[PDB]
Amino acid sequence: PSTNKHLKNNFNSLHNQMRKMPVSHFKEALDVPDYSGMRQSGFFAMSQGFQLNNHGYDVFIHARRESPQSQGKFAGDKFHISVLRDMVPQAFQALSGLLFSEDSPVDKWKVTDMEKVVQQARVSLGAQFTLYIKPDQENSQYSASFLHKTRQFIECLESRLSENGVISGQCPESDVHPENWKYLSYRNELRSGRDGGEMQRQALREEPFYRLMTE
Repeated sequence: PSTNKHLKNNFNSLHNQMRKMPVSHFKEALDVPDYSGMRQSGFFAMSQGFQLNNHGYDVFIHARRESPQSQGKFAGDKFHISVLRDMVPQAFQALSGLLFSEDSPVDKWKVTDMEKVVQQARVSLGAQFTLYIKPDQENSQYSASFLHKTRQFIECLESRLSENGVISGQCPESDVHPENWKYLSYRNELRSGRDGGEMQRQALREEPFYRLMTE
């Protein structure tokens, strides 16, 4: 009895429902900070419903909707966004409207503060954004409409980045992604074994959430 068990037993149903739904529209927000502003969130800041902070003891600027739209418990699903290091600020600004959108299915996310990490380290080369996904229903099961909304959202991020000519960064070796995702990648540590490497990625690819997001 769990989020994943539900996805497995309703695998085809969810996919069939999703593929029949109309394109989702996300009203992008304009009153959002630019990357420098984001880095200046300090102890506390707020932009269109999202609480922000960049504590000195961390290297990420966290964003969390005060009013969470998903009522389920986090089941490990998350996405990373990888862009060329020198383009993090450009990528942030390009995605800011969607990331702060009243329509975004993502209640919580964070972006790396490039000034706090070593240029040579992998944290600077990719996965500069992290989007946390959690089941929308109180019983912690994903609804077809939410899955569709989440996939449409992620694909919207992909198109915005490509349209802005943003160059892809280096995807983490721990994540997986299909050929058509140039910036997005998926990961779920809740079930990523202890083997890592190829074995870990193959396990992720069989995850029903990932397959519903890509097939």
